[PDB]
Amino acid sequence: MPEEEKAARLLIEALEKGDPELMRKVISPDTKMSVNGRLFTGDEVVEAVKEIQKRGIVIKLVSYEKAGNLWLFLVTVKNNGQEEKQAVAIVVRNGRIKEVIAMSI
Amino acid sequence: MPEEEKAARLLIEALEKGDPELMRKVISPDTKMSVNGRLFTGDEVVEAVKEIQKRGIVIKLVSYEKAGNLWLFLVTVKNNGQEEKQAVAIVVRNGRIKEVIAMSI
Repeated sequence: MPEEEKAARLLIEALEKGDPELMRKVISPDTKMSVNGRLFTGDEVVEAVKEIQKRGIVIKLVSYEKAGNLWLFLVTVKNNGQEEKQAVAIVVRNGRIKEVIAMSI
Repeated sequence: MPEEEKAARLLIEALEKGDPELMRKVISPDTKMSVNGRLFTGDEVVEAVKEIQKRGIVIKLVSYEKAGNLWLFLVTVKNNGQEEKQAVAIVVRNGRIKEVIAMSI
């Protein structure tokens, strides 16, 4: 399995399990994440994952695509009968994620 | 207006107007684009834009977000009463687009 696929898999697993220690394996101190325009940098990203789990938010992968270093995922996000889809784009370089955007659909 | 914003604007305008000559201003010969997993490279990307216009497909921007070099757009895509949303992710570096993914929602 190529390094880029391992990193994408771990990112998804970190979101699906709300696992900050998995998130730490794939990000770097200058990773940027935008969630509907709210910006998180570095360790803020890890803390945002911890809040997924604390809030009981359930994330599941629907589908994905890839073009070079860019990946795009469709996920469902559920919080007690509230449910939406999000598009999550990532840039993976050498097994680490530099940039993440999540947008609600 | 920063170069990254000019490039994003032109990409959207190329899609909204189905204008291959605008697309040529923002891509490079090794630009990769995936449309639901169908891969286009370089001039194939330009030809794909020409087909938008030939087919009478109407694309409109709904919203967008940005994180560093990564942009994510939500667009509507309409073909005679058939309508869907697509998420379109791009990586912009120095005013040119390297990678594009479009996924139907």
